[PDB]
Amino acid sequence: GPLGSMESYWDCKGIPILFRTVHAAVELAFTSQPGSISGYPSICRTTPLRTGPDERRQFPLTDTGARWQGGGITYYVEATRDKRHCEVFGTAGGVYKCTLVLR
Repeated sequence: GPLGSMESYWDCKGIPILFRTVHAAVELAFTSQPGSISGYPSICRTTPLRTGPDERRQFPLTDTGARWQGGGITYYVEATRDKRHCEVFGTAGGVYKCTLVLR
């Protein structure tokens, strides 16, 4: 394939979740009605902000770059529409925040 250096990614217990994957998942989350993609996206309303509503959606991610196809959930993103908030989590062993590795 084409030569490329590593892009920014989230390290989820050793598995890299690429920025392009996360971006695509947020785009799908915000172009899909809540719950419609096999239960997702869901709405995170648990962090009211001093600046008012800023709708945050939760949506599954995959390690493959393929869009999630409705099955198990090992990784997920919580983000606003323009990704100004964007965090990635895993579920293995209990929910944990993945580590952003900037490249």
